[PDB]
Amino acid sequence: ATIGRISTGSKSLDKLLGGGIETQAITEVFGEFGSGKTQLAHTLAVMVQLPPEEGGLNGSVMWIDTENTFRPERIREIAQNRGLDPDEVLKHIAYARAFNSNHQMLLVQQAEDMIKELLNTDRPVKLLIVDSLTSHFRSEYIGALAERQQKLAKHLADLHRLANLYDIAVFVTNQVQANGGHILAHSATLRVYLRKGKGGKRIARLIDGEAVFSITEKGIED
Repeated sequence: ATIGRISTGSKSLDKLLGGGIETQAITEVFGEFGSGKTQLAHTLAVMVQLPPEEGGLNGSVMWIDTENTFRPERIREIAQNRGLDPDEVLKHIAYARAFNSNHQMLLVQQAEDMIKELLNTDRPVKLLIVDSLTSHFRSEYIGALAERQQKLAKHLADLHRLANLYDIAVFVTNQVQANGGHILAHSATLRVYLRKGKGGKRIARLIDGEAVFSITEKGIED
């Protein structure tokens, strides 16, 4: 399959990303608590449902939530302010809460079943969100880094396989700050560092220019 792009809703961030986040790729966004990672996830879950002329892929979404941070009312607000019907947008997001890291891993295997079911339809899965990817692994393996890395490596391998095999954009969030957190090393296809700037701005940088955007009723925008 060709590489699809999902617009982030911000022209600045899209330019930094060459058009948007890619299918057949894992995009890892990392940064401190409150940097806007979950807002970017919510925005992408709407944007992917637009037609390609507006930066979407007419896609369905699967969301794996580990911190109870998914907000249907926020999806509704973004959808309404992106010219979509909020009920339809929400119906096309399959939502699952991961109880722990082992359940999180099983949920990725379960996601493959729905991906297969929708593959030949007009609304195939095009976006798989894991928010937060690392939180359960970090809390379950305090003092056992070597074992955390083994499990994380398998989980990321599962996600890579789905992205490539089914032409999906995988979008993962990772909290990293002074008092805790670790970037996923070189495992992601693309690493994006997100941070707060002066005046409510959010700033994004690729981690081997900067994009600037705001969090608004449209999700994010320049």
